[PDB]
Amino acid sequence: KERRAMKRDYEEYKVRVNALVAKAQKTPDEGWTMQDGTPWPGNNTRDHPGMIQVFLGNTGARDIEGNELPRLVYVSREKRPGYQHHKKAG
Amino acid sequence: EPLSIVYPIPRNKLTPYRAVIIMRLIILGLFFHYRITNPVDSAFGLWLTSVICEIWFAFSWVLDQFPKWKPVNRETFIERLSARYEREGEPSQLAAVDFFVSTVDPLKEPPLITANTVLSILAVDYPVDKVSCYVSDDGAAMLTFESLVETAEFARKWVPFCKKFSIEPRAPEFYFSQKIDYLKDKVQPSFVKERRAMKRDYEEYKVRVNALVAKAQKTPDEGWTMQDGTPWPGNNTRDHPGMIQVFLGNTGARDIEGNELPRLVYVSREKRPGYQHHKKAGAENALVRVSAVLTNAPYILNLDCDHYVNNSKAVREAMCILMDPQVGRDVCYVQFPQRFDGIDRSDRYANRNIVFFDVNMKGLDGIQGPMYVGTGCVFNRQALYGYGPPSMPSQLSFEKTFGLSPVFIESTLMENGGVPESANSSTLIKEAIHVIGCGFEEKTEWGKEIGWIYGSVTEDILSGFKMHCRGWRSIYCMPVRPAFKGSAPINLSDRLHQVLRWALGSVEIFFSRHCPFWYGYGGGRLKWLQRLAYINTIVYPFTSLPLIAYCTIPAVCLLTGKFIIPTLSNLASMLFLGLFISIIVTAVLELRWSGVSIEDLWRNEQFWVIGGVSAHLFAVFQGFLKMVKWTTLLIPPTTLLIINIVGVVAGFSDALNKGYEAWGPLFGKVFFAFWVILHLYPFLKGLMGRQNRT
Amino acid sequence: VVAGFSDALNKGYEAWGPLFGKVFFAFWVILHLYPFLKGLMGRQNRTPTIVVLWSVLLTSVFSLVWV
Amino acid sequence: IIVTAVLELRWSGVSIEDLWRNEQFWVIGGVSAHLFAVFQGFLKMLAGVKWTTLLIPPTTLLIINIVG
Ligand SMILES: OC[C@H]1O[C@@H](O[C@H]2[C@H](O)[C@@H](O)[C@H](O)O[C@@H]2CO)[C@H](O)[C@@H](O)[C@@H]1O
Repeated sequence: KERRAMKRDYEEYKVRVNALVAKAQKTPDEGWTMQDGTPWPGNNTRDHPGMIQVFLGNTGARDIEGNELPRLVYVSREKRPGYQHHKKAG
Repeated sequence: EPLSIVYPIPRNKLTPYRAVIIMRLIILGLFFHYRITNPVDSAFGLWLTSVICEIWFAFSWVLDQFPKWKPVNRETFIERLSARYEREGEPSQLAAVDFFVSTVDPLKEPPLITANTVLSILAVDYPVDKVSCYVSDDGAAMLTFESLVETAEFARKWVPFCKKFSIEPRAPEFYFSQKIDYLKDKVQPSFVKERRAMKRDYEEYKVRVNALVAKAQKTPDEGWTMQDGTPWPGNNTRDHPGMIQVFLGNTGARDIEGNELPRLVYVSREKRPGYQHHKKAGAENALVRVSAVLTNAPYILNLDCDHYVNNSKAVREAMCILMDPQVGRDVCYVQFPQRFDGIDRSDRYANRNIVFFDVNMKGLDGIQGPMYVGTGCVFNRQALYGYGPPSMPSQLSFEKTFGLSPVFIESTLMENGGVPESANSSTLIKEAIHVIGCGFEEKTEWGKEIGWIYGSVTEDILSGFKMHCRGWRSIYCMPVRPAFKGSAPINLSDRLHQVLRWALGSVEIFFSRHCPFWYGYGGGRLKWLQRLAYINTIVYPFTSLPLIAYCTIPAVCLLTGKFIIPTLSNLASMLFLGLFISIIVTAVLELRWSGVSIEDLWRNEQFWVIGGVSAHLFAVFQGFLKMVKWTTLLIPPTTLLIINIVGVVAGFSDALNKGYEAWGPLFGKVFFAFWVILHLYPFLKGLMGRQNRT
Repeated sequence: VVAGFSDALNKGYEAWGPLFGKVFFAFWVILHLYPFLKGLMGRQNRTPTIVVLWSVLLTSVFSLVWV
Repeated sequence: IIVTAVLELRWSGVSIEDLWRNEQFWVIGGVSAHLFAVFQGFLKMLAGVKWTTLLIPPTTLLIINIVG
C-alpha cells in the first residue's frame, strides 16, 4: 500500500526536474531573477561573489512524523579575473 | 524565400566514381579479344556456350549501371510554410486532402489491425476542416460495419488526449506495447494521472471488439438482422445493392470538450451475377467518382490496411513541396519510402530491401523522379483525369469520355473544388448511389486511358508509365522519421510467392501493347535516359535463364573436360588481375557515398541468385506457355547443389592419378565451385537445416 | 609472414624449424593485438567478405610476384 | 548404423541433436557413476561417495589418452 504511493510520488517528482530543465534551456536577455524579485547574484560565470546557504537543518523543515533530518549546506566560491583557480584541489 | 532546397553530391566523391566505371568498360572490351582469338579448348560445344552466355552478362551490367548517374539530395523546412500561408488574422489558406482504405474479407485478416489504422488517420496534425477519410469494403460483412461503429465511439476520447500531450506514435496498439521510457521529455504536470485512465479505457475497448468478432463465428439460418429490426441488405456475398453512410461528420457526434472531428464515410459497391469485376483497380476508380460528388478535393492519398502513419507532420512535409509556386507547377505525385518493423537482427531473407530504396531510387530521382510502388503517394486530381501538364500548347465528347452522369461532368469544371450550388444533402446522397452502378463504365474510357489501368497484376507500374509519357514529373521525399510503417512476411512460403507474383506481372506487360520498346516514341517528352530505366525493369526476368547455364559449366568441366580456356600466355595475367581489382574498387566507392553497410550488399547478391533459379525461371516458361508448390519451387535449386558437390569431391578422387601437384586448375575449379556453393549454400541449407547445424 | 613462407617452402627443406619458430612468434604478436584493433569496426564480424578479400589478395600477389 | 538412425527419427519425431546428446551422455555416466555403484553393491552382498572422488575415473582416462 505504501510502495504504490511511493512509486506514484517519485514519478510525479521526476516530471518536475525535466520541467525545470526545459524552462532553463533558454536564458532571458536581461538575466535570471529570483522568485522573491531580486537578481541572481552570479550573472557571470567568471565573476560571482561567494555564497553560503543551509537547508534541511536542525532548525527548519521536519519529517512528516515529526523527527529531524541531517543538515545540508550549499557553498559557492568567489571568482575574479586575473587569478588562477586550481580545478579540484582548491 | 524558397520553401525547399536541392543540392547535388559535394563532387568530392563523384568524379572518382565516374572515372572507375569509364575505365571498367575499356578493360571489359579488351578481355573479349583474348576469348575470341582462342577458338579451341578441346571442346567446341563448351566454347560456344560459354562465350555466348558471358556476352549476355556484359549487356545486363550496361543496362543497370548507367541509370545510377547524377544523384541528387533535397531538404525541406516547415516553419516558413506555416508563417506564409497560415498567418493569423484571416482563416487558413491550405489545401484539402483525402484518404482511402481498402478491405476485402474480415476473417482472413483480423479486424483489430484495420481499426487501429483508421484511428491513426483521424489523428493527423492538420486543420479539421480540410482532412477527410474514406473506407471501402469489397465483400459486404456485418462485422466490418459493426466494428467501425465501435471505433467511432472510442475516437471521442482518443483524439483530444493525443493532441494535448503530443504523443507519438498515435496508434494505441503499437504505442502501448513499447519499452521506451515514456517519461523522457514530458513537462506537463498531470501527464501521469491522465495516462493511467487512458490505459484502462483502451483495455476495455479491446475486450468489446473481441466479443463481437467471436460472436459472428456462426451464421443464423435465416440470416443476419440489424439492431433496428430489419434484415442486412447484403445477404449474398455475390449480390448486394450498393450502400453509403456517413459517420462522425460535421453535423453529428462531437468531441467531449465540444470540438469537431474529421468526417468518416463508409461506401460499398454493387455486384450482380454475369459481370466481371476488376480487383483493386475498379475499387479505386469507384472511390474517386464517389469522392468527387460528395466532397471534391485537389489531392488524393492512397494507403493499405496494414500500414499506419508514424509521423504527425507527414502531411505538412508533403504539402510544402506541392504548394510551392515555382517548383510545384509540374508534379504528378510525391513518393515516400516504405519501411517495415518487427524484423529480427539477422534479416536472412532481405525483407527490408534497402539496396533498391537507398541506391536505385536516389539515382533515378535525378532524371525525372521515382517509380510508383503502390502505397504512400499523393496524387493530383487533374493528373488522374489525364489532361496534361500546364504551360504546354462539347457535351457529346465529355459524355463519351467520362460518363452519363451530369453532376460528375460539371464537377471537374471547378478551378479549385467544392459544392457549386450547395444543394440539399438528400439529393447528393441519391446521386452518389446512382453513380456507382454495376454497368456504369460501359462506353466510357475508364481503365483504358483514364484512372487506374486494368490488365497486368502489377498495374501500379503500368499506370505510372502512361502519366510520365505526357511530360509529368515526380519527386522523392526522405524525412528523418519513417512516416510510414507496416508488416512484412515471416515464413519463406510467402516470400517466395511474393517474388513469383512480381515476376509474372512484368512478363505480361512485355507481351502487351504497352511495351516501352515501341511505345511512347511519338511526341517525345520522355527523357532517353529514363526509357532505358524502364527497359531494365521490364526485361530483368530474362536474365535468369543464362544464369542457370553458367552455373552448370563448373560441374561439366570438372567431370570430363577439365579445360575451359587456354593457359595464360603472359598477357592474360595482367588482364585478369585488372578485371578482379576493378570490381573491388567500384564497390568500395559506392559504399563510401551510398552509406549502406558492406554486409547488406552481400545479402542482396546472395538473395538475387537464389530467387532467379526458383520463380523467375517459371515466369519466362510457365508464362510463355500461359500466354507451383513449396516443394516444387525448391526442385531446380536442389539439383544444382547435388551435382556441384558430388562432382567436386569426385574430381579430387581422380586427381590421385597424378602426383602431389595436380597442375593448378584444382584451385581454379575449387574456388569456382566454392563460389557456387558459397552463395547458394547458406540459403538452401539455412532455410531448412535441421537445427544449429551441428 | 606469408611471403616468408612462400619463399622458404619453395626451395628449403630440412630448414623449416626456424621458419616454424618465426611463424609462431609472429602469431603470438598478431593474436594479442588483432582482436581489439579489429572488432571496433563492424557490428559483430565482417568475415563473409573479409575472408574472400584476403584470399584473393594473397593469390593475386603470389601470382603477380611469381610471374 | 547410419540408415537405421535416420528411419527412427522419421517416425519417432525426435530430433537428431537430441539423439546425439543422449548417446554421448550415456558414455560419461557409465565410466564414473555405474562403476562405483557396481562395486558398492558387492560389499554388502558378501557381508550378508563425495563429488570430488566421483570424477576420479573420468580424469584418469582423459590423462592417459592425451599423454599416450
Ligand atoms: O515490379 C514491380 C514491383 O517492384 C518492386 O520492387 C522490386 C523491383 O521491381 C525489382 O527490380 C527488384 O529486384 O526488387 C524490388 C523489390 O525488392 C516493388 O517493391 C513493388 O511494389 C512493385 O510492385
